[PDB]
Amino acid sequence: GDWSFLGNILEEVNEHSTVIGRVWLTVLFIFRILILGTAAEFVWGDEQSDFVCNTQQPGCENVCYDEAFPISHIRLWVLQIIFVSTPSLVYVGHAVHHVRMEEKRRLEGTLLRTYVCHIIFKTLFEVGFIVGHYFLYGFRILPLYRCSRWPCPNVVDCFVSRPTEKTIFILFMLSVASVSLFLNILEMSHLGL
Amino acid sequence: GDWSFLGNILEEVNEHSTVIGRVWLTVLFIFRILILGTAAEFVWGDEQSDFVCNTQQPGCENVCYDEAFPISHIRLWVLQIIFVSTPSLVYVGHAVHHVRMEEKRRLEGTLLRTYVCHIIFKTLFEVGFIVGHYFLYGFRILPLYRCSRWPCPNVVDCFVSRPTEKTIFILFMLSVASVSLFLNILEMSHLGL
Amino acid sequence: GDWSFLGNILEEVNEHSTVIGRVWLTVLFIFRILILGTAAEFVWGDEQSDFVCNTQQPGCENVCYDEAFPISHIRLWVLQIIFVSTPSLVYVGHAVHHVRMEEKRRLEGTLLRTYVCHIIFKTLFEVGFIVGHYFLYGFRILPLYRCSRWPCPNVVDCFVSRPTEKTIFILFMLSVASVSLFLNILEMSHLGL
Amino acid sequence: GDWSFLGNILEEVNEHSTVIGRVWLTVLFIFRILILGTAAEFVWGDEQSDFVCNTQQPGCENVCYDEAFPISHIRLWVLQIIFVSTPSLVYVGHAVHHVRMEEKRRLEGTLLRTYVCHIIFKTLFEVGFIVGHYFLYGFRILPLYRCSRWPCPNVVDCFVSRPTEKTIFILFMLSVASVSLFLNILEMSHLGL
Amino acid sequence: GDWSFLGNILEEVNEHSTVIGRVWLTVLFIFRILILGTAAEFVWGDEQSDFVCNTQQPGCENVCYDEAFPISHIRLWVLQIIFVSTPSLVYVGHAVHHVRMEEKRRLEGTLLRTYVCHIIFKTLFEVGFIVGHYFLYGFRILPLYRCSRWPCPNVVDCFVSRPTEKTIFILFMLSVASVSLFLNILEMSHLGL
Amino acid sequence: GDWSFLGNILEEVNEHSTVIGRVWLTVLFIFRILILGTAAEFVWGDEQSDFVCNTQQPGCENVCYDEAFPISHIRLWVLQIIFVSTPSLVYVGHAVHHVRMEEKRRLEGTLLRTYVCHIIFKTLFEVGFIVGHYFLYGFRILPLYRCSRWPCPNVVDCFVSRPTEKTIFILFMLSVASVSLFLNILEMSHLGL
Repeated sequence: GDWSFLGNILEEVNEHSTVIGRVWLTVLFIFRILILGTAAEFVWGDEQSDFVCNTQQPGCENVCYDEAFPISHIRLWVLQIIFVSTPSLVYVGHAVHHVRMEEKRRLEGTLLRTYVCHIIFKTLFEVGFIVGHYFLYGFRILPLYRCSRWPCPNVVDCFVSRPTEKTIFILFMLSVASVSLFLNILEMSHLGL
Repeated sequence: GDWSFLGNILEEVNEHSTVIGRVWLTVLFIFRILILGTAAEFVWGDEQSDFVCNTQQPGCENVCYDEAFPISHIRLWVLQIIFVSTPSLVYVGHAVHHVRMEEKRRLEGTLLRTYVCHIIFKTLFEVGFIVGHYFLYGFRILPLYRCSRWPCPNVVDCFVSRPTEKTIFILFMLSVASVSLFLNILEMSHLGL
Repeated sequence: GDWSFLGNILEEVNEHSTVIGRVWLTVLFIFRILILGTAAEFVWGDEQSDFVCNTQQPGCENVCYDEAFPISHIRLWVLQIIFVSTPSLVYVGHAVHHVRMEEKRRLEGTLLRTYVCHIIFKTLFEVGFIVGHYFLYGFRILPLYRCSRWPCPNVVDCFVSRPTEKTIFILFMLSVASVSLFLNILEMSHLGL
Repeated sequence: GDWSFLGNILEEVNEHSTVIGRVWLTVLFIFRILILGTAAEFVWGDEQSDFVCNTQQPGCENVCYDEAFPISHIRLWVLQIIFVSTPSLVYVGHAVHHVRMEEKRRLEGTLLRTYVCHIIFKTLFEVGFIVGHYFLYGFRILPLYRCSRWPCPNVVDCFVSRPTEKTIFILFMLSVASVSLFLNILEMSHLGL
Repeated sequence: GDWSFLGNILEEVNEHSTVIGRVWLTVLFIFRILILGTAAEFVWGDEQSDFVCNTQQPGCENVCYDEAFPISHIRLWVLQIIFVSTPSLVYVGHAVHHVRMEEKRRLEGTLLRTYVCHIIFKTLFEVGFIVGHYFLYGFRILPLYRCSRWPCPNVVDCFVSRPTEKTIFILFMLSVASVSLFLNILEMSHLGL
Repeated sequence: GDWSFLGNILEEVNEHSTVIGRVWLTVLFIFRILILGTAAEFVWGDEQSDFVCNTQQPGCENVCYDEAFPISHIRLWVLQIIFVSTPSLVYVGHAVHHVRMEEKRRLEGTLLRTYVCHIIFKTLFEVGFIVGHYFLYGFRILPLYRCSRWPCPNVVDCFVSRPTEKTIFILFMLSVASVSLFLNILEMSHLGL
């Protein structure tokens, strides 16, 4: 997809942020969005097309693929990016609002609170998405999925496409998110000092 | 699709709008257009291709898919975006017209009325599209669709692609639209004060 | 497709036009080109691929699809856009020519005539395309097409893809074109006064 | 394909050209490149995929499609555009060369000759491509192609995809090219006066 | 593919080059890259998909297609473009280096040598790629390919997609490369004088 | 994929780097990213679709393709590019930080250390990816892959798509990486002097 607008706003943010914050935005762009667009999206391109179940029951493949993957990982990661970005948008909006107010007439006591809260919310969203991914899928995609969802007769064997590659990228994204967390915590500590 | 032109005009609007209004435009861009383009459009990509009916009647799949999905959700959402955007275009056009008039020779009594009416119309279109979606599809896509449309013999079983993921995104868009409504109402209240 | 160049010229026109004219160009961009690119083109994407005829005669599907859809609606609409845009290009060219002439050495008596004629021609092309669409396809796409074109033996039953959605968008475009006509007529009246 | 670079150069040309010449470049952009990119290329998208021959001889479809369409119309039109554009590039290069020469130290006697010759060559290339198209394909694509090319046993019947639509666009392009010719001739006459 | 970056650098080169050199870069852009992107890449799009062998041996089509086309022509041409472009990059880098050196503190004796060597290397790479193409594929793609590569039993008949069109474009590219050579030689002669 | 953002940052780096460093960035752009996007990605486009195994066991093709290619080469190369680029981002960030610090109030003793370490890390990542590729795949892709992974009965024969072309590009990328190493070493030596 096209991320140009979000990139515009976030680049604008870069100016109004801590050094750790600029590192965080660089990470967001390079190791999440770029990889999604150029590496991961191709990996999941044939997720359902090459999902194959050992049966001749009509509709069994559509229901078994939907059971194994209620939301695809790539879409989960899209949502994750958007939600961890939103607070930064809030903060830069507050900043530009104060700027226009001063013109009509940096991290002051008024902004500081908003900035800290935005770091806090980035952290909360990151942790939430990581936990949700863990419970939904674990962190490994196994090649065999056994499904007993109607209309499938008894339990059928279905086989996932590219399970090892998908696992590699799952773990890669997990690590990127953990790095984001570390950065957020160090930024809170730096402000504290 | 390419939304660049609409984005140009709406970015122009951002200047001539209330703080709540700028939040609303940010929402429009990030949580509706971006998601459509990068997440939802892939979800619905194989909507008809992976729609499968248990029959060997020719033409039964084309007529049963058309019965279940008279308009696809993604196209409904496109139309929604365009129609909720139009009033903002009207208002910014009025603004630039007054600007050129003054040059030849902010929210004044002349504009205020137009602005309030444009908020009102955004609200009406949002509510209308939400209601229309509810009656057309409810808010859950079930995996099994039973169809009795000619040429299908008797009632046939057809199976939808990615029903759970489509449901997730349906609800997501519903929530985004509700947030838009709340923003519009708070903007009317703010003007009232 | 890529409409960037036409958009450049037409944006240039926006300056040299009446307020109604700027509304007309806004409509052209938002409700015709954007929709084509992001909504309609996907609807017609599988027009022939999912066109299915009840026969085992080779070549019957290629000849029956060509009979039902001699020109696809999307291409008809492309041509329509281009032809209703051309006169505006003529007028802005005349304007820039007079500008360069004056530099070497707004709606004057010389331009006024050209402007009125360009409105007239926009109107004629719009009416012509609407009428042509009516005679070629009516304004509803029915699900069943019966074809007796060689090599098909006797009359065969063919089934169209996405007939209801295609009908929705057909009517939508009809309405957009009618709005364009109303705008053109009001612009002629405004000039008359 | 991406025509951006050629568009850059030709837009640069627009300044250094006659009024008829600017009309010609506008035509080139709007009625040839835009249509190719947004209308015609989709029409020919499934040219070979939906080419079907009544046989069960392996390789018969690959050899019969190659016999009927040695070069596809869309690629012929691409080449046409490039070759009718080249002379304009030559002329603008000569112009910028004289400009730099004068700086180191409009249609003069030196340029006039080059300009006239470039018009002449545009005309020659246009006529050549039109004639070549006529002999290669006539100007109508018939639905049935009968092929006797090895490995096909005896004469086989093959059926073309979208013959009527392809015919419509063939004639459209023919008309565009004829308009280009008329423009070139009027430009020569205008210079003559 | 996206050639934007290379285009940036080469456009930068245009300033620092002979008139013949600017012609050469214009050729590179218009008659090699543009054609690849808009004409040739579609021709080779279904190269393997529509490659068909008369056999029911599994794996025979994958091994026979790989034998006939060890590297596809389009990728060969990509590499060719990149390698004939590299020396121009070297030269413009040398130029900007001397510029920065002079600022800290045209074709001089220092640059002249580098320029001549870069022309020489362009020529060598062009000749090498032309010769390599000749030995790898001749200059005509025949419709029938006979393959005896394991697992195929005995010799099997395989049929190429679009052989005549591919031949047309092969010869076209050969001619473009020969024109490049002529330009390089004339540039060396011009410098010599 | 879209590499625009990374390209922005790296172009920014070009200014703050040694001449050898600018050569290295030019290589990165032209011989790694451009080739990936325009040549290699098409080569691997049908990697799994045209992967064929001699069996009628369901799921055997999905598990045998995943065994032969746990990560596809193209994605490996993407990751490689990103990781060899990261240190340059670190260094330019340090540079801009010192710039802003000086404004509030080239290769100095403070920067020199960071620069040398960033060269060192580029080298380490390059060597690591080269070694990892060697152990994962060797440097030749053979046409036949024999797989005994459940559910396949006994050992089955699977046939790779485009093995010779993939081998050519594998070796090409190996050579590009080796050139990068040589450049890094010469840059360390140059600094040492």
